[PDB]
Amino acid sequence: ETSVVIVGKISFCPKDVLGHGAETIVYRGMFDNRDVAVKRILPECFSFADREVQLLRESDEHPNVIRYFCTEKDRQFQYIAIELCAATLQEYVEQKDGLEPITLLQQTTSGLAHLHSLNIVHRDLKPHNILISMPNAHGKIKAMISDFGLCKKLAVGRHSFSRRSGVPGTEGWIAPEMLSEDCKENPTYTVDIFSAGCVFYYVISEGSHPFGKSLQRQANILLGACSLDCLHPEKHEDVIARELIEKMIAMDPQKRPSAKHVLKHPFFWSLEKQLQFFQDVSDRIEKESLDGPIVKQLERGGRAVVKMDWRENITVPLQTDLRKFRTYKGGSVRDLLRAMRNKKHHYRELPAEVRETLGSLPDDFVCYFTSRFPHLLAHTYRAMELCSHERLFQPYYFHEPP
Amino acid sequence: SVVIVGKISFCPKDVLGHGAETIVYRGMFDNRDVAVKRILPECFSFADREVQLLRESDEHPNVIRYFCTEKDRQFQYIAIELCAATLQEYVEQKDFAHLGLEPITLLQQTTSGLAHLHSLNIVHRDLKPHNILISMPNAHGKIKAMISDFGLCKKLAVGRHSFSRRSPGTEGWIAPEMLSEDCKENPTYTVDIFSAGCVFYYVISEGSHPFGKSLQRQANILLGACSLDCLHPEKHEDVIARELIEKMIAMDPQKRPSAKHVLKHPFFWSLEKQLQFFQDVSDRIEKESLDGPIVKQLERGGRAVVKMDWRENITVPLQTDLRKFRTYKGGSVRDLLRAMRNKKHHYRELPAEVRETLGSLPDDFVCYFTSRFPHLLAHTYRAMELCSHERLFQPYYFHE
Ligand SMILES: Nc1ncnc2c(C(=O)Nc3c(Cl)ccc(NS(=O)(=O)N4CCCC4)c3F)cccc12
Ligand code: NA
Ligand code: NA
Repeated sequence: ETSVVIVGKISFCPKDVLGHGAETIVYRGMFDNRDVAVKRILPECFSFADREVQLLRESDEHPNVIRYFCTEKDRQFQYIAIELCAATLQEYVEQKDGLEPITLLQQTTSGLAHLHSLNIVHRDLKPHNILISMPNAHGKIKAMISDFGLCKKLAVGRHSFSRRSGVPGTEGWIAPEMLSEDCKENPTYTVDIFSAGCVFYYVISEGSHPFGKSLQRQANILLGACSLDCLHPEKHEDVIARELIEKMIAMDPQKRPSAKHVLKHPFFWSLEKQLQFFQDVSDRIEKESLDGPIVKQLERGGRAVVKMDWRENITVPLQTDLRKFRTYKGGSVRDLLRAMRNKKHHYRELPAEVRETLGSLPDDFVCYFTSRFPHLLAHTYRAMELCSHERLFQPYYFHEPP
Repeated sequence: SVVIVGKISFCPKDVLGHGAETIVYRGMFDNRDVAVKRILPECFSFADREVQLLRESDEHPNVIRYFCTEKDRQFQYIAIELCAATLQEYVEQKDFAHLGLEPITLLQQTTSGLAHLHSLNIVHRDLKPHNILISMPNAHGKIKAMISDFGLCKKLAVGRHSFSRRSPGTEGWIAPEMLSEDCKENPTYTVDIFSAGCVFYYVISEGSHPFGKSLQRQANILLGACSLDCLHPEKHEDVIARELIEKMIAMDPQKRPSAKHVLKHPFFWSLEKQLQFFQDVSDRIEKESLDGPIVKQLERGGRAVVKMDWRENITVPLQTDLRKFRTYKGGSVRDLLRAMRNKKHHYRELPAEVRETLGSLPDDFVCYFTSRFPHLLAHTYRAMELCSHERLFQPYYFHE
């Protein structure tokens, strides 16, 4: 048989190497009949390891933060046992190897939101540090934040920390305020949002980084020289994702959304929720004045969203079906929405050929319109910040708690 | 003193409770505060069961967390998460610190833990208030409910739905089919639903049990002699809860709903979602014929639900604002719903005193109608089972 090391409850074969984690090798192993990854730590890092561990313990469990099982000390080494995972997000993306990209980012973000709410800033969020679970008994996989080596629990009352309190991060993923010549403001929770923002693009672009190839990454970060050109400019899903990512990687940290703010963004909406947003908007503006601020804002830049005449950009059965009220102005955002609402509401009553083009409510119906009008949701989400304070629109927008 | 085994440590003075005639100490594991369960050689087979099954199912937030087992010369030790109290203390201890955990949410969490166990083919067999634990507060002062005590659990093999009634534990909360050899059907997952059903009634009645006081409980369960008399039959919230609980404690196991089905019941709906259900229903049936099977089902026994004429049982300002629509029939369930749909939609346009009588959307608005018409939801839910398969009605009903 091959070699096996046993240190109390922890056991592993040194041939079964899984990778590394900053610096210390990581082996596949066993603990309490659970499959676990096992990290061996040298004497010089004992002090650091214990501070990572305590922080992991003294911080509530969350499904998207990595489960810590046990540590066993030894005359030569220290041993940290955690959840065995299938891969890093890096390996997932690099190797192109069921699991939805958006759901992965959502789970990563919830893990981040959870840490921030415990006044923990991660400081080293990157594809290597986000682990992807083994499938559970029902086949389901999830993303999980790991590697708490640069973490900082900020004291109660503090909302920031010093740039120079440790290592700044991993070159390529470090927010500009950590390394810029002038420290105009101390870093806060928004360092992780910048990193997260870069991670998002990495996943969506299937391997690219907003600030370019590895060699010049950090220098471009300081210059603000990003390019999000893996995102199609006339594609709904990419338009939406560009809108979010741009804010997440903004040079001014105060302009970056909080982790909870990011989770409210249309990027993460189901198709049903998108359709429901369009309905609520339509209903809300049904008896609104064409010269009042809401419709002015909704029609500002509207010709481009509509593509001049929206009745020319739909399938023929719908063109035919929309010859009933000629009050639907083909160059109106309002009326386009108004028409969507009408054909969602009266869907059951519509001709069989018309229902065939649109597709079934809610998924295929909404995609019919978002596929054909790629700026419609992004434009409508922005304009209708005017009504964000209203009860109806509170699920779609983010507000700091009372 | 202080005892130490391997990684487990505890002071034997700090006793939290007792068990299989087993002791539970407050203690320590891997620098965590934990509960330490000490078990005798007699109950090692059932210590191995708990441990194995907690390792399979403790990822769920409402299942108790399992940390470590240490075997000894005389004893065995299981370290699990330390909890504040049991459900029994939460219900019966006077002026208990609820700490934001509402009854309905407690039961939703309990049931969600149960649905998790069932999806792993694990049947609990001993669910009762003593082993539904209330957590320690988290960093934001939130507490939660958790399932525990997995000694009597059972893992069924794949495509085994049923298990043999073995000779359990303590009486009071056990389904009839698990005790009486008189029953034709061997027990299944629905034994836990029965127990859950008694637990529901216990929580919302604030101490009472559908089959009576301790002495007569298990005898009443065999006889099928329940009483749900703490649920008032003309209060909305109690009519909804009664419909659910009657099904959960049914004498025929097959009639009891599964845990996922329970979680879909109106009992657990927000005020917003109840309103949304009324809106969807009204929209669904707007252009249905009055002689069709859906409206026929909706109007079957409708005069009682509407209190003969719903116009005579609403506030005066709403009466006036509805006189506009001449076609609304006072004896019609459909038109009551169409009236609710209409005024939700046109709410912001409505007159000041009509808005003021209805109350704000969605919560006060929906309660206006449910308070005055306590069978409306329960009736409409039952009736619109006809459209349960349709996509629109996916959030409201359960599809296997
Ligand atoms: N396929 C993989 N599965 C699991 N792990 C992997 C790793 C890894 O690095 N694992 C790992 C381990 Cl074994 C132990 C500690 C930490 N550090 S920690 O900060 O999470 N931490 C210390 C306080 C308690 C938690 C760690 F990140 C790297 C590559 C692949 C995998
Ligand atoms: Na976890
Ligand atoms: Na748990």
